[PDB]
Amino acid sequence: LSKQSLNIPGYFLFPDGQRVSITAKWTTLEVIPGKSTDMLVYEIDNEYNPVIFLRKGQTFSADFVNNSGEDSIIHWHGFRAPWKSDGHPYYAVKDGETYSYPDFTIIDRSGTYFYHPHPHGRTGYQVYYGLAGMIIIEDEDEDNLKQALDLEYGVIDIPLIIQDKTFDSSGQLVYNPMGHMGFWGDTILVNLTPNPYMDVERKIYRFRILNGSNARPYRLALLRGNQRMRFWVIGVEGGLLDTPKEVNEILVAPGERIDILVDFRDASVNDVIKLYNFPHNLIMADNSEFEVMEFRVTKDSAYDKSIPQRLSEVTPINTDGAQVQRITLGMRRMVFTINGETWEDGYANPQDINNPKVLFEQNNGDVVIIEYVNNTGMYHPMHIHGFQFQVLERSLGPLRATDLGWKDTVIVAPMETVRIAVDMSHPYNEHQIYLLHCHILEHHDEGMMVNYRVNA
Ligand SMILES: [Cu+2]
Ligand SMILES: [Cu+2]
Ligand SMILES: [Cu+2]
Ligand SMILES: [Cu+2]
Ligand SMILES: [O]
Repeated sequence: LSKQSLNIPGYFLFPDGQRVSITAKWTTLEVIPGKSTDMLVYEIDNEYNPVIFLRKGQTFSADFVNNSGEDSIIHWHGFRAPWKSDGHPYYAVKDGETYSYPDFTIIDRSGTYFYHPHPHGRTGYQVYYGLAGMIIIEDEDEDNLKQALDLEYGVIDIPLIIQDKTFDSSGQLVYNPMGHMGFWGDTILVNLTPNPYMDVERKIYRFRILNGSNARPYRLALLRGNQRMRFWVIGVEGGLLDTPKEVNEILVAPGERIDILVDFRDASVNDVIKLYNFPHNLIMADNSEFEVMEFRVTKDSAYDKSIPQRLSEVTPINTDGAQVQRITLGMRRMVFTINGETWEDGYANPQDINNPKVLFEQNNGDVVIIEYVNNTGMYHPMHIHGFQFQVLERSLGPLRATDLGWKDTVIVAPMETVRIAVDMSHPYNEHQIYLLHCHILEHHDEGMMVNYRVNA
């Protein structure tokens, strides 16, 4: 297949306190030119899977209309929300039904967020078939960065939703996760574009990289001929870092989002820069290297902006006297466990969904150190709902640039221990039921998921 121009998703300015219908439905998309692929899409204002824009402090009034053919619910991945507005599997609605999310205030920092379905056992299916979209929150820090660099969505502020998928001869998607290894696609897509290219100018570009794959992690570099080009991590799932972090590669797992700045003024006109995936070395399942995307520096520019010294304030969590919660990732006869338990171990069908089984319980305002201990042969990108966290320590090596800042998904390599810090402070007048689960969608679907509770 010839190189294809990178698709840039549409955008939707989500109004403040005004109800918006988000409809999941079956349709046909032309991913490969000349072929119709049956896929699911979120429809918002006659746009398919648009980039949703939010302003920090606004009211978020969403109704999920489910025409997907099965139970479903939208999860606002990374949001601090009341849990009945968060998209918990208990609240999934049947086909033809609507879930009205109670109003809540956007209180998260500016950055790149993620909306996708969260139904029990079918999240891998629905995400893979097309229910996935990016959210961009804006605050005053994003305003100053946008001015410093003259950023503009679709111009030099570019989403890169990276996904791997497999197509049959007729252009239909093939979803055959092998056992408990997660799904691994044969074809790499960016914003549902196979083998993509994008023309760039000699300017600074911001790329919001979102791993929307079911299981595949990426180790991404920018190759300019022989050498690896430099670039800067500026943000993670929970928003901007304190300062830019210069790197020459980033590791991004499913559920992670990495915001980077790339200064194509490093390159000459007519250069081609390959966004390349190297072996991820996190021990169907594939560890190969391959090009993700090609950038063509086609035009010169008078761009004279500088990468700023400071991006935002990331306040470190005070961990003195914090409670420790050890979360051991095991496997029980080809079934991955969390502290010896799966979702099917009392969590799946609560007698009272307002007071279900929880793995552990905390009081509002508790600082907790969570200690993931991976005793399995596979990596797990572990995600908690309700709060962002700060990565304290990895037993296998130093923190990586992508480990900094406010995170909500941390890579836990085979036989690795990772310590994170969570300030579980929420402004709600009711107790909260939040998920803790692996973000390899098949793992999550086959039960690597529990509740935890934070009281009022
Ligand atoms: Cu998610
Ligand atoms: Cu999530
Ligand atoms: Cu997992
Ligand atoms: Cu989740
Ligand atoms: O999630």
